Order: sequence, then structure tokens, then C-alpha cells
Amino acid sequence: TCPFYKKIPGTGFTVDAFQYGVVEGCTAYFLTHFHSDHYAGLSKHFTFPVYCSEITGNLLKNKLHVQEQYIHPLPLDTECIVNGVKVVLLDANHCPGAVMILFYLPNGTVILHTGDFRADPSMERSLLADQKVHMLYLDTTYCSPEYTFPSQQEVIRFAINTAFEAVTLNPHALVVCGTYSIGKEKVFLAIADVLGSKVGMSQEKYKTLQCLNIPEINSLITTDMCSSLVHLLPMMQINFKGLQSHLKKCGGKYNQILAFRPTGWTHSNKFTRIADVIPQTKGNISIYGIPYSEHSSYLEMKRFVQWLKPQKIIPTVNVGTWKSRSTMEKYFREWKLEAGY
Ligand code: NI
Repeated sequence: TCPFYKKIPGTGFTVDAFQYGVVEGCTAYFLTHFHSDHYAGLSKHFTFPVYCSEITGNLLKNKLHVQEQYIHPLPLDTECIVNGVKVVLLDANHCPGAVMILFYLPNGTVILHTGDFRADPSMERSLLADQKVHMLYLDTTYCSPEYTFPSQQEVIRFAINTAFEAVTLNPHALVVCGTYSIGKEKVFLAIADVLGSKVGMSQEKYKTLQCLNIPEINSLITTDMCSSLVHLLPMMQINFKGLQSHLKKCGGKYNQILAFRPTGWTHSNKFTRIADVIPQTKGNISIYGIPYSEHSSYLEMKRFVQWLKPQKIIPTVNVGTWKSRSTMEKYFREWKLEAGY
């Protein structure tokens, strides 16, 4: 059954609630973004209204075959009325098409649901600046001070400089990037751009990227693996065995692989700066784990919530253990005492 933190009180609405069958009393289902833990359950057989961004709606239609008559895309930054209730979609700074949802309840209560997000000061000058928020349904993925990582721009600078140096030293090196979902496209796009290549990938991944409104994509991506020296592979193949096997398939065009595995946070963040990151190497294969996150660091999260000053916080991540819930609640009270709300 649908958990309480997916239900918006005072409405008929749910958020990211497709894996529970028909939800009792739900008249409209919102989807914040196209990640499988959130869309799980959607198909051609779904016959209730789904509200989402334009990009998420293109993905629903083409990848899951949801019928067009049930897809209700909404423009961003625009007040819309859904089943009698004013809503706004805002950019979440997560993966392509990902949104936060502002609900203006009939009784005067204002609710923000972040979906998954990477908090940023730029959000302090969106339509959030203009009213009070009573309830915040918060992506608490990295809600503890140990979770530190660099800016996405510093991680991309490292990746571009590493790839450009390796291929300039050896024009016969191949670059490989791992993926398993949408998001983190800057990693493979910025490396291809510095090297003067397109990114080569499977037909299924190409189809997924063509759903995304990224300008000049016919320009950066391809299914012709032979024409490309940046290849995208499933994340499970980014290991010495899978990479050795890929290099055989390339028919003697290449004699070295440099690979990237974008992860979120890992514990080597506690000890090493991005500048000082080194690979794992076996023979002519080197693998870099790079901390490219599409979720808030602790500090970014704390800044956003201290600016917003909500009256009540509802965590949507790490809710399954008493120790996780108690730790998160202790941090929310510190933040509130420090900032004075
Ligand atoms: Ni996500």
C-alpha cells in the first residue's frame, strides 16, 4: 500500500506512487522524474491522468508506451490548475526533466515536494521567493555532515583535463563512460566535445537521449561505434573483465582504455580532494571513480532549508530505520535553532 509521505493532504494527489496499484482516493498521479524507483509500475495499461514535465512526458510515451491521452505535460515556472488546485513545476537540478512541485491548497496551506534535487542558491530566486511554505517533503538522500563532495563544474574540469591529456599522449586510447539511467550526461558530452568526437552508444540509449530536448544532440551523439572514440556502456560492464572484452571488439583500432564511473558519494571523499583522485589500473586499462552527484550535499541541503524556513519537514529518503529518522530529526532542529525560525 502507498506510504503516507507520497500522499498530499487536502487533495486527491500522489507523488511518485505507481507501484501500489490503484491508490484509494487518488484522482491525479504526479511523476517528478524518469528514474525507475519513481516510475516503477507505469506502462501502456495505465489509464489515470499523469502530470509531469514535457521531457518526462516524452520518455513515458516512447520508452514505457504510456498512451498520449493520459499524459498531461505542464510547462515550468507557470501557475496551472489541476483538479481545482493551483500547482507550479520548478527545476530540481537533478536529471533532465526533473521537477519540484508547489501545491497551493484550498485552505491556504502551501506545500513544496522536492522530488529528487540538488539544492542550489539559484533556487532562492525562483517563484519560491514570493510566499511562505508550510510543509516541505524533502529529498534527504545525503542528510548527514559526512556527505561532502565537489561542485559538478570541478568534477567535469577534472574529467575533461584527464581525458584530453591521455588521448593527446596516446591517440590510440579509447575513452569509456558508464551509465544505467538518465542524468550525468555532462560527463560523456563534455569529454566528447574536448576530443572532437561524438559519443557512440546502443540504439536503446540513443533513443532515450533523443527524448530529452538537449539542443544540438544530433551534433554530439551516434550509434556508429566505429566513428567514435568516446563509448557509452552499461555501468555493469565498467570493470576489468568487461573492459578487456570491449577492447577485443574494437578490432585493433585501440590499445588502451581510460574509463569513467560516475558514482554519487563514496567514503574516499572523506580523505581525498578531486585534484588528487587516482585510478585503478590493470595492464592497459585504467578506471576512475568520479563523485558527480545529482543530489544535495549536506551543506547545500542545510542552506536551502534555512533559507526556506518551512514549518514542518517530511523526509522522503532514509525513512526505513529508527536511527536514520532520529538522526535526520536532530539535524532539522539544529538548523531551525541556528537560523531562528
Ligand atoms: Ni532520482
